[PDB]
Amino acid sequence: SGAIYVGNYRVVNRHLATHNDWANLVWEDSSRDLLVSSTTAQGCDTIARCDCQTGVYYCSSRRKHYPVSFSKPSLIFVEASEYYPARYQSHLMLAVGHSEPGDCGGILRCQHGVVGIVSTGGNGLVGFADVRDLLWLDE
Ligand SMILES: COc1ccc2c(n1)[C@@H](C(=O)N1CCC[C@H](C(N)=O)C1)CC2
Ligand SMILES: [Zn+2]
Repeated sequence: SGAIYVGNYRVVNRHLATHNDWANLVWEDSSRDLLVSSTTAQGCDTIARCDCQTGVYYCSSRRKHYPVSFSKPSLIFVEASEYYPARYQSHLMLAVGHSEPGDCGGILRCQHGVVGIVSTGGNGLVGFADVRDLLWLDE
C-alpha cells in the first residue's frame, strides 16, 4: 500500500484505488496501473522532472529503503492477475531488488523527488509506475 500526495491530488495504483478515489476521479490509466483522485487537503510531495536511472525505493515487506538502478519507462508484459488480464504495461521501470504483493505503493525517489511507485515485481525484479511525465500534477 501507498500513495503520492502533490498539491490537490492523490496518486495511487489503479488496482488498489478505493471507492473515494473513484468518486473523486481526475484521471486513470489501466495500461499504466495509475489512478489520480482529488483531495481537499494540500500535498507536500515534490515530483522529480528528470531522466534519472538511480534512486531509493521503500519496500514495506522488509520495512527498509533500498538504493536501485532502474530502466527507462517502457512497455513491459505483465502476467495475468485478479485485477488485469495478460497485457503490456506502459511507463514501467524495472530494477533488481526485492518486492512481493503488498509492496505496491512504495515510493521510488531520486535527488529531484518522487519518480514513481511500486506496481509490479517478482524473481528479484521490482517494477515502478513512472509519474515524472504527468506535468499536470504540478500545474
Ligand atoms: C510488487 O511486487 C510484486 C511481487 C510479486 C508479485 C506481484 N507484485 C504481483 C504483481 O506484480 N501484480 C499483481 C497486481 C497488479 C500488478 C500490475 N501492475 O499489473 C501485477 C504478482 C506477484
Ligand atoms: Zn528526479
